Amino acid sequence: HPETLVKVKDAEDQLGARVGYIELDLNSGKILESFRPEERFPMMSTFKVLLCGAVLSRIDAGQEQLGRRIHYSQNDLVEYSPVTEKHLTDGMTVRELCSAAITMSDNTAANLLLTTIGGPKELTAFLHNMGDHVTRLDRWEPELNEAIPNDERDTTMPVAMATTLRKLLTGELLTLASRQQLIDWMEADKVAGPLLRSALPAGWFIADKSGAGERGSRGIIAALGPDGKPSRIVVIYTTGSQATMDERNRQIAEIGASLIKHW
Repeated sequence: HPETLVKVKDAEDQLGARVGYIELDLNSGKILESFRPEERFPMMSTFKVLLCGAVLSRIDAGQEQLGRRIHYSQNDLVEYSPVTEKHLTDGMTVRELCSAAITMSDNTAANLLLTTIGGPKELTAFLHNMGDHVTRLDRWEPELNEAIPNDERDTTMPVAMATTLRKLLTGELLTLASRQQLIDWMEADKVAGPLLRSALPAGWFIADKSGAGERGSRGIIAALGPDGKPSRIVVIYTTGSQATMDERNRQIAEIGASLIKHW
């Protein structure tokens, strides 16, 4: 609805930064609303959904196991590892690592899983293979959040990320069982409460993943809808603001409120 674009523009005004936005119909794949849909933005922790999609694809092909246990040490821990730092002694399974990465945005979990699939270039290759020739992962955590102006490393485009997510959650790429496991992790978010979830009415569905990084970078990807089922994909990215985290959170939530009002 164009009134939502009014709010996105206002958000750019308020944050003094570019905001990229897309609304995509889950069923048909039709673009409903867009703003800077083909500009590149840092993905930040939203890549973690793609990462676990690649892992689940390996599990579907028999080349990985959800129950496989991964061992690591204190040498592997990077900033913001609230779950992995607790399990140094006995390690964690792949399943537990994807849960930690998506529901808590644990950075070391993401690194460990990236190791298991062959690094950022294999994730990039997985994406290319499913028709996303835009999204690219180049670095590991936490360097991939650097958000250098004009840097293409570790970026996506709102339209690219939206169509890739639709493919993951609805296409033939993953088994139905894996698809649902992915949705389940994203539904169980524990860190994205002040963003879209704060505008979401009672009984609606949401499966999401947020991110933050340097240079005022902030973002969220989500599948959401009334009556307990997802019917649209929304992606919002911003970078370059000097604004506080609370101010950034508020602008994204207000975009969410407008999208919901004019649904």
